[PDB]
Amino acid sequence: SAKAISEQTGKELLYKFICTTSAIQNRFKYARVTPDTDWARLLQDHPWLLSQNLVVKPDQLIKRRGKLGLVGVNLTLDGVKSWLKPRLGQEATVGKATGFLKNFLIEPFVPHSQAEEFYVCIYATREGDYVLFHHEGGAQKLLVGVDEKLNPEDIKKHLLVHAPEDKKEILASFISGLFNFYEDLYFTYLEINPLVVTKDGVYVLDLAAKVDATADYICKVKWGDIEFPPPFGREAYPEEAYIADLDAKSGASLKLTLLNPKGRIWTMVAGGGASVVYSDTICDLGGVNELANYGEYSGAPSEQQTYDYAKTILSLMTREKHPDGKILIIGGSIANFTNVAATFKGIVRAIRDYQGPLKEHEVTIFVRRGGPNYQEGLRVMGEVGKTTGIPIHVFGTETHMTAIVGMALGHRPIPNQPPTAGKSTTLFSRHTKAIVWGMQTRAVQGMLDFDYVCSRDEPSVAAMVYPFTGDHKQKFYWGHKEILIPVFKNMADAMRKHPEVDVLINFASLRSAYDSTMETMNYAQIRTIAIIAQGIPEALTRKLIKKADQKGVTIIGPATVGGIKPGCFKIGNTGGMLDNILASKLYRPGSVAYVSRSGGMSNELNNIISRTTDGVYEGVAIGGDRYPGSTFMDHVLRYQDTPGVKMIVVLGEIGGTEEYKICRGIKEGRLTKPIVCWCIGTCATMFSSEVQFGHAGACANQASETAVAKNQALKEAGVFVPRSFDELGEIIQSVYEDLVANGVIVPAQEVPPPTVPMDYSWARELGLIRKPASFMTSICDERGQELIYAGMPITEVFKEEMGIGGVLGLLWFQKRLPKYSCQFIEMCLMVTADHGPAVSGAHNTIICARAGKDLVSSLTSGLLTIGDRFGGALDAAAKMFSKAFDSGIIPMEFVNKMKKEGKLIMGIGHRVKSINNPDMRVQILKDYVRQHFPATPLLDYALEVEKITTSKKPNLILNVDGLIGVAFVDMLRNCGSFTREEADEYIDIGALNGIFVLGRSMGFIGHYLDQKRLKQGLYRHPWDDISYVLPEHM
Amino acid sequence: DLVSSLTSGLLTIGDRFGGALDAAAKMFSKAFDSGIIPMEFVNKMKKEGKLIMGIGHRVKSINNPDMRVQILKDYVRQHFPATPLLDYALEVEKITTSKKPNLILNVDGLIGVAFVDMLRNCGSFTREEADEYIDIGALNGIFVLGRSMGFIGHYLDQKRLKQGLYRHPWDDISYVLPEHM
Amino acid sequence: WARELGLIRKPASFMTSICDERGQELIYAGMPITEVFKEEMGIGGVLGLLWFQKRLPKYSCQFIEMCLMVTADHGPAVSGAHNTIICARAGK
Ligand SMILES: CC(C)(COP(=O)(O)OP(=O)(O)OC[C@H]1O[C@@H](n2cnc3c(N)ncnc32)[C@H](O)[C@@H]1OP(=O)(O)O)[C@@H](O)C(=O)NCCC(=O)NCCS
Ligand SMILES: CC(C)(COP(=O)(O)OP(=O)(O)OC[C@H]1O[C@@H](n2cnc3c(N)ncnc32)[C@H](O)[C@@H]1OP(=O)(O)O)[C@@H](O)C(=O)NCCC(=O)NCCS
Ligand SMILES: Nc1ncnc2c1ncn2[C@@H]1O[C@H](COP(=O)(O)OP(=O)(O)O)[C@@H](O)[C@H]1O
Ligand SMILES: O=C(O)C[C@](O)(CC(=O)OP(=O)(O)O)C(=O)O
Repeated sequence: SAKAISEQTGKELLYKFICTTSAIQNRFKYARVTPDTDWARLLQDHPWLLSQNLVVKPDQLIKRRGKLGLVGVNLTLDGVKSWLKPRLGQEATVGKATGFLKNFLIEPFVPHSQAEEFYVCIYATREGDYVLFHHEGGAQKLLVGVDEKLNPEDIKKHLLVHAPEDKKEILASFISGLFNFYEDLYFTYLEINPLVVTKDGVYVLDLAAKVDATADYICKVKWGDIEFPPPFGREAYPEEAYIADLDAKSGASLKLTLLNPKGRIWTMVAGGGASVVYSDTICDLGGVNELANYGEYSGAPSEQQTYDYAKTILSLMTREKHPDGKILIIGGSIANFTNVAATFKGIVRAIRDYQGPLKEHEVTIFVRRGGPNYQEGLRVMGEVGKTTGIPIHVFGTETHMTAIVGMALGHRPIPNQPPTAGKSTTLFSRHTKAIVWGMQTRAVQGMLDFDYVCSRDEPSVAAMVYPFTGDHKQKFYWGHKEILIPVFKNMADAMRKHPEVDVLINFASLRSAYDSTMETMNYAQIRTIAIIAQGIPEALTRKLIKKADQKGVTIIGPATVGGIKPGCFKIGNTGGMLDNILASKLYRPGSVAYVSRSGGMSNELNNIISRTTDGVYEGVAIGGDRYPGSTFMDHVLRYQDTPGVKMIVVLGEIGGTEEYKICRGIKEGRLTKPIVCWCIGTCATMFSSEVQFGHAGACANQASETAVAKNQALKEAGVFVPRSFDELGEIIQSVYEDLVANGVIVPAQEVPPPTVPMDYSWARELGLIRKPASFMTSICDERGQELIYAGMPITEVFKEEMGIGGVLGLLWFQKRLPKYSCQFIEMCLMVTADHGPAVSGAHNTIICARAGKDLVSSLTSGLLTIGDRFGGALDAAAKMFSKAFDSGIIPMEFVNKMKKEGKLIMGIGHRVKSINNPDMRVQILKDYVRQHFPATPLLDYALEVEKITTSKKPNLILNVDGLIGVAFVDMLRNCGSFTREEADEYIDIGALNGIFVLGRSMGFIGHYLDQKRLKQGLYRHPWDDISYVLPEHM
Repeated sequence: DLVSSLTSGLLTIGDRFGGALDAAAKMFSKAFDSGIIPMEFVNKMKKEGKLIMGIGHRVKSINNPDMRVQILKDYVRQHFPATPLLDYALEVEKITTSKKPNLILNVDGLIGVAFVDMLRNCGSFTREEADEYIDIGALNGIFVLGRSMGFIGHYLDQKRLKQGLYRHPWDDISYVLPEHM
Repeated sequence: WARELGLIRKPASFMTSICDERGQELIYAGMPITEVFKEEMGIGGVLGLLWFQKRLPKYSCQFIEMCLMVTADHGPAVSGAHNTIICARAGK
């Protein structure tokens, strides 16, 4: 996408980055004025306003300013002060468009003559860069190749035949320095007129330029935050730059151009060729002034990117009211790989967020869309119409594409019945094998679904290349049979192990497709390369075209879906899912072979040919870039030289002289087959100002490149050209019935294709099958916008200031516990955190840590010691004291009961701390429980048991194991969150086992991390500490 | 029992499950210590054929942020005195969201770069001490101690629901045994 | 019922090659369990079937069993046998 930059930006880019041994003069000598500028800011930032004479230029991408009376030559600062008074902020007219003057550029005047003025122009073509020169400014042509350098020896012989001898060396130092500046910053156009080179040096008086805006990832540092001004007649809007910010942050395309904010016809059309066709049809029926915007989205945007694109569009049309009302066209052709379900779910979400002001403006919405998962995309688009009250009319594949334009403008009625309903000739064959570059498993499965339905013997995909993983095998389907396709880290491993592969389908991104395509041209087996990425710079694409011309390799792309040859081979995602393959009967060859620019119209051309003709022989989308790898003529000629092709359908866009070649291909007699062509983009001439479309190559540099003039040229050469795109269907039909009458087309016998089983997830989503869920969970939901802990979102978990004990109640009990119950749980985890290395579990962690094991294994080896004799006294004492308290007996009888059973009371008895020397962990937790808990009946029972057992020995006190056991039970049945059978269940299933384990896991990890820091070696137990009592010989 | 059931799932934690906290902390600190700009770090890891650990979410991309990331990033900016590794990782995140919107800092990569930022910028640790704790696996223990809470909750859930013994279905298993070898 | 008569396809998330049990006989890497015992391979014979999926020769099978007897135990003082004894003495 070549975007024009201002004179100020290009001159600033020249002064910072040119490498000329001749001294460039008047560097940084520019002043920008606005209708909201201060003259004190000019005189303080730039001190040269009074020192020299001055000239003034309107910097709003205006050419021929010196002939329209907008240039003041040789005026003083005081002279240019009153010069801007009737002009800065007033109207103007350059051709047809009209606009204001918010920008003028003030530069010092140069005393020059007509013999001092030169003219340099460097512009890019497909074959290289043309460098121009004219001696009388106010010509010569040199072609520098794609991978060739413009050396200073070459300017003198060719570009300097009429230059004076005393000025040759200073221009050849400048022109060679200008072309390296042209190449480094990725300029596509660079015109300087006039170029005044006096004896003092080189003066750049004017500079009109266009840079390749897709090369922003290469030249981000050197450009800075470059701004692209709109053409004259249209202003810039902040919501236009919001969509342009979303475009540059992904491989998907998101374009928006606001033609008229007061227009009643708003478009949200999917596809950069579909939106052109919708804009042609709206402008065809007299809606040019009411066409509010041109905008497209393609490249499979996400639900969030489509929501951000839709909610920008919805916010633009709800700012001013219209008496007749406003129309939102949500259109598009049948998609190939764009998920219509995720696309429309973003649009439905945006409409529900904006249902208020769309009732105010009487917005009527017409929807026509097909593609992958389009049934529930159109389903939820029909639901949002009735629950919000917005009149939304939904149509699909069966409806014609631009039918809804006539329904919206009031030209055709509403069909209320069908809603909810060295290049080679043979590139592909039935033995064609491909290597797919990247993880596109759905795209590869679409190819293998195509092959089995086309009754192929072998799958198209032989290998896949993904550089970010090791060599493995990916499981796919050969119909109902599971096969494995090998994945390779390196391309050289894939090409060596698969010598039969002749096609590469390159699914690399825009910043990685250049290096992948030049690497695969080092293998002579690959004859066809398909480049899917859109956004590759035009300078890098020309190097792909140049090396493919040397190696004799066909390139389909860039910015294509690929192509389809029914019965033999399809490229990637072309033709959509298998629902669209069988609907369009793309499993058997027909008679039409078509070529097209966009991949969105190729799936529409699949539908148009299928309903009017016996089928498609071979479809190719060449891509929407400025320089495609293979053009229209490279394929229309392969189609002529193919016996299976009977008629050809060509679909082009505005821009380029490629569709002219067909006329000079037909007039010479090379093409003898009936050709039905149509060039889209007839509304750009009928617009006010120049509009650059979603395609990079959809720019009309000349009046010859316009789609109206190209359609007139093909009409003169005997090509069947309809009046518009909606009349393409019966012109293709009327040619087809003409060749059946002549008998050169005979329709074949229809054979039913081999059907495949339906996908499980696709059958489960729309409810034909039921499959039992083998798992049931209640503690955490993660398949949503937010992580949910037992019905509570993760932001509300942190907002309400619950801690680790708060989320422990959510994960383990699924309850909102009170803040004392949460804080008691955390205090239980700190007192059970560690108890030294001498205990049995901490011993086992240290041995496993000293044996060189990881954190997980060392934790585990000691954590598995926890059980009955180590760490079970919390759960044992809780079960012991609750059983005595529930089966209500006095504490004196409980002590006597357990004595006669020969069992010690669990949770009673310390080794050293007895009485008047209490356990401090017990005294911390007992003080908390008495102050904060509302009622502690089991604690008061256990303290009376403790009073009895300290009458026997002073040591027999409540442990920290028995305190936690009787107070955790007291926390469960006396906090209000739990019933009695619920609190008894959690003790029964082992919640207090988990309290010790989660607490003691902290100290065991700390014991692991301690032994790694101390760097302790492998432990062997001493032999003198082991008593060997082995048998004699048994 | 609780101990065996915790353990059988806790031992899955390692490199592919639960290792992205420790992997991203080692990954971003190595780039920041051997001082290179975040643009060069993204280009360095692309040519080595390795994805950046702690970068990239499945569903939450941009203008729909991860809420666990937004809770912890707001805490770290307000309370930490200096976060040089977080600011490095956020500039790496600015570059990777220019490629796909999904390539944001995970909750694995946020915790990894902010735990390192907590160690060397709280005053308790020296630089060789803070680098040792990351080297011996302190962030492995942070995931393991955290995820042990939910695994015990997953154990206690299945005991309450009284779920029977699980056998995997035979139709979900692809038997590719040899012929007679 | 829909999977049996072939209207849907659902991808198998697991792949195995060492044992087939969904038949009339248990199969160890293509070899039935009766032929395992008929041909007098031992524990080292079924180790070659389960771990390598191969018919190993009788010296290779018998060498595997001899490796398991010499690595069977090396006293209680080693680090692993220490940890087993601690966990056994803790009532596990
Ligand atoms: C070509 C296409 C399919 C693949 O691109 P994508 O899905 O956007 O991106 P990828 O999966 O290649 O990854 C994008 C980048 O993210 C990087 N990335 C992914 N995960 C990462 C991680 N965890 N850490 C760091 N980087 C990561 C990848 O390395 C890749 O880097 P690179 O672009 O510098 O090589 C996509 O661009 C597309 O859909 N294009 C539109 C198709 C089209 O133009 N058709 C038009 C005619 S119909
Ligand atoms: C006789 C003697 C050696 C043993 O008594 P002791 O050590 O005090 O107590 P014991 O170890 O028997 O245990 C005391 C009680 O605590 C109980 N007990 C111990 N652990 C317990 C636990 N975890 N839970 C509940 N009860 C427990 C025991 O069951 C015992 O109960 P009982 O007395 O009702 O049977 C001791 O009394 C003593 O030293 N006497 C002095 C010797 C003497 O008199 N000599 C004088 C002349 S030189
Ligand atoms: N820096 C300058 N110094 C002196 N004269 C200038 C300067 N810039 C432009 N002019 C005058 O403006 C006239 C036309 O300006 P320009 O914008 O270069 O071409 P046009 O407006 O015809 O496209 C020329 O005749 C030239 O004399
Ligand atoms: O969304 C759509 O219908 C078109 C598209 O997304 C991409 C596309 O073709 O854009 P283009 O027409 O500019 O080449 C697809 O899925 O093929």
